[PDB]
Amino acid sequence: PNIADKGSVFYHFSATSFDSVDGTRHYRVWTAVPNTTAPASGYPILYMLDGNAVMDRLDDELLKQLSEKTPPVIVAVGYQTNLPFDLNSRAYDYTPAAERKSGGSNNFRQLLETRIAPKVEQGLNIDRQRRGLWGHSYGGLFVLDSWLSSSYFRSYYSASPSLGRGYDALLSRVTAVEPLQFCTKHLAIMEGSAGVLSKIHTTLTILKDKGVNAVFWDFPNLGHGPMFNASFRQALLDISGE
Repeated sequence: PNIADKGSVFYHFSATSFDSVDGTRHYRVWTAVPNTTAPASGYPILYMLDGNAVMDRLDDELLKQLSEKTPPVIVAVGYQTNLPFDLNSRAYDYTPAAERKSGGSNNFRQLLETRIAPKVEQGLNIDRQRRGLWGHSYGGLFVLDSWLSSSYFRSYYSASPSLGRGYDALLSRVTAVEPLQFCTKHLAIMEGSAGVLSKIHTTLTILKDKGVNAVFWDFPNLGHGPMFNASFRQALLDISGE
């Protein structure tokens, strides 16, 4: 989150604090607002997990590029720490309850949607109809879990969801959704690395078949690591109208 301390000509920042209900997890949320005027409808907005990591890698070339179209307000939900990732915190907040401590997705969603989001969009013109959610790895699983129950977000970017570790059933739950309340919902799964492809292919096949607006972003041979950057930058690019 140095570009926040540093400062950009394309965006201006502000940091704020939050705590989990159990009081053992502490959050640091950075809100980045474009320095360019917001469209009539308002700035689109993207809430992003692993906030410290996103903020530490956010560069101006990207900010400039987003400014070429409709730059979004960026909400990097991180943790009060000096490292880019809080392995224990995220390991709990991002994993689905349905399927070390895990399964705190619902409570983290509660915190996110009824406390953080309401507070950070305050005094800002946001196209609330253009809200997006992005997550990678465990964060990826949280987006899927959110897609399944939230009506708060419109665009959902699940990147490299680590379902192959006690969460394989989440994909199953996702491809199982009732056609009714999901027909129009957006869902973009992002992968790279290199039958995971087949499962994703099939998933999107069944979802599109149900009438769901599911899409696949492929980044051939990109490791799990490089996928963090690729997906978080492309999602921003996408939400900005690329």
